[PDB]
Amino acid sequence: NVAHGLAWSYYIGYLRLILPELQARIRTYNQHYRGAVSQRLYILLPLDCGVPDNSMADPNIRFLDKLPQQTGDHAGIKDRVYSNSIYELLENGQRAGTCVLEYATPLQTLFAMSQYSFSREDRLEQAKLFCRTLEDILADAPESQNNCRLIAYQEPADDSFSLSQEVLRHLRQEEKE
Amino acid sequence: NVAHGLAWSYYIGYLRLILPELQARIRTYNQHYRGAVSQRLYILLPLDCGVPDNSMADPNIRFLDKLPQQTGDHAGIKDRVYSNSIYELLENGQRAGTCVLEYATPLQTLFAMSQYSFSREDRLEQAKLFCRTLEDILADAPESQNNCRLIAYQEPADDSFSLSQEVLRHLRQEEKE
Ligand SMILES: COc1cc2[se]c(C(=O)CCC(=O)O)cc2cc1OCCCOc1cc2cc(C(=O)CCC(=O)O)[se]c2cc1OC
Repeated sequence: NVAHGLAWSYYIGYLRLILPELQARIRTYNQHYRGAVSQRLYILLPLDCGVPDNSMADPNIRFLDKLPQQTGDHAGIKDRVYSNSIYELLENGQRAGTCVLEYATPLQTLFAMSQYSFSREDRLEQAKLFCRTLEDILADAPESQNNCRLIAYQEPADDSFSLSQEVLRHLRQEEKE
Repeated sequence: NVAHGLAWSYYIGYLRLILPELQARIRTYNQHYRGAVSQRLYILLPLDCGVPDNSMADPNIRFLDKLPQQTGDHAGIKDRVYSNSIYELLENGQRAGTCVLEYATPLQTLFAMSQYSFSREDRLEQAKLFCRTLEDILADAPESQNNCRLIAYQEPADDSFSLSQEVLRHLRQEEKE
């Protein structure tokens, strides 16, 4: 599968290097800036493989601040910085949650291969495989340990579903556990 | 192929976003720091799929400075910084060249899938496919325009081949053209 290898390498290429030190960067911010970060990387997995080159497309999901940068030497890039963004989530207009939110960038490729002049059905199937594979990796992975959540979703249409309520729901079971 | 999709997404995920503005960042450095950058991203493609989590493994390939950082909003990461490193290349002990050098990170996954308890033969075949595919993309790509070189190589052994001479050779045809 293309999606099988896109999921492995997203783990070996990004997650296995940022998740180990993610929660420590979160504590650093939460000390110097109940409206706090959920100590976990919430990966938006748009099943439509629609990832933006710009999360504000769904209101109530608003950017707040950037997480302290992690610099690590990688593949010849000295102090390769790993940047991550913290977003506020709003319910009824008020801040009901703050978390580190970002799209799975590999799903973007499944899109370009299906955006037409693969099939839109193959995209759904392989996006699902990517989610199912990456979730199985992150289950057996030793670096993924109460630090990552895979938010798979599919807005049937723009005038439709509230990701804010979808991600906030995950934020509540966090606090409940 | 896994390597077919690893090459596409390395393009759609990194190259197509950094190569457009790469040469401009190079001019900025070359103005404020004949021993200058070759205006192109030289991607080391270790056919052994051996990419380091640390290029100084081969002497005469030495780090000099970091390229001015490119900040761009990507997949929810605000000001996602794209960092790239400039390396000096030495011949007979003197600086014969300076260039932006970095390993292809996707080859690292082909390694973990072949590092054993895939096959080491499948790794060579798929590393080759990754190189051949990524070179065909970067040929038809509009963002890859006298800005990228794919340095495929295979050191038969440690006590062996000088990448310095291999990359410098590419640096000379640059100056010769
Ligand atoms: C190596 O395999 C991955 C490696 C990585 Se790194 C990374 C992020 O940082 C998240 C934000 C972003 O993607 O920009 C995602 C990711 C996803 C991966 O998927 C497997 C398919 C390979 O194709 C991709 C290659 C790259 C390489 C990038 C770099 O920077 C060079 C240095 C380095 O790899 O560290 Se980015 C990228 C996105 C690719 O396909 C989406």
